[PDB]
Amino acid sequence: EVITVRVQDPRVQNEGSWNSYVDYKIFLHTNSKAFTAKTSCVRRRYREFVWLRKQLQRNAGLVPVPELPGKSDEFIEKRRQGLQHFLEKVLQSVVLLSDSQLHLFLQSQLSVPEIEACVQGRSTMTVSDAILRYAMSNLE
Amino acid sequence: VITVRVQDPRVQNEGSWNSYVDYKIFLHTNSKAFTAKTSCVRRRYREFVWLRKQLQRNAGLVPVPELPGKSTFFGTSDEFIEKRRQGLQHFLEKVLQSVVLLSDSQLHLFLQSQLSVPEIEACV
Repeated sequence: EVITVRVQDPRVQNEGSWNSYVDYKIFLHTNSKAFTAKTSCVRRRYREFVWLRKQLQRNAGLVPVPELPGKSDEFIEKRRQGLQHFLEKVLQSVVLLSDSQLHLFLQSQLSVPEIEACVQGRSTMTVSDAILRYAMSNLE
Repeated sequence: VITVRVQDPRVQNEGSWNSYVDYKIFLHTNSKAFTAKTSCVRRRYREFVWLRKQLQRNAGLVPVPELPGKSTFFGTSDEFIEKRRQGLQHFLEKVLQSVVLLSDSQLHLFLQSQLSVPEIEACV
């Protein structure tokens, strides 16, 4: 199985107005049975990556999570490479690769809050066949 | 081409009385203009029950696929969840092939909005 991730095409959304910001296109080309989309295209702010790293650190327990680049056109390009490097490294850690929140971040044009939603409460397997039976009987 | 999978059953509100199970609906489409459109929403079974009744109203005389009830089932818990999960996916797969049902706005909100049922009844 082969996974390719490039971070291309930096663009300034909302030119000149105060909520001006830069997002980056994340092109994920896979043929891996781990992922769903075999080519995928999503735009992500830097602040979204900052969230993603904090989220990877929770689920990864004690597995090291690659660093992000801290702190125009030259800086944008330095960060662009840094973001690509970060994802390249993340996709090589098999534990991190299995994070559902990462899978939604990379493939899914969901917001961060929408990803935090699509992931809630324990699965119906990682729970006592008693809590699951209590769940199954609910009402109006 | 439109693809729908119903995956990742989960228990929201573990142990407390308003404990319940919802299912992730992954709707993956492509126009050849773009690359891949996705979409991810969690839905209770009772939400599907509503959706079917709503599809039947607007569909006039077009047959609406069946949902999985509780029938002759001897299995484990985890087994029932998985039987229902397939049943729900089957139901949506069938619904998405009926061109009339596919054009229901309430279905489009159910599959692609993170709106409540009452919020969908409002938006319409």
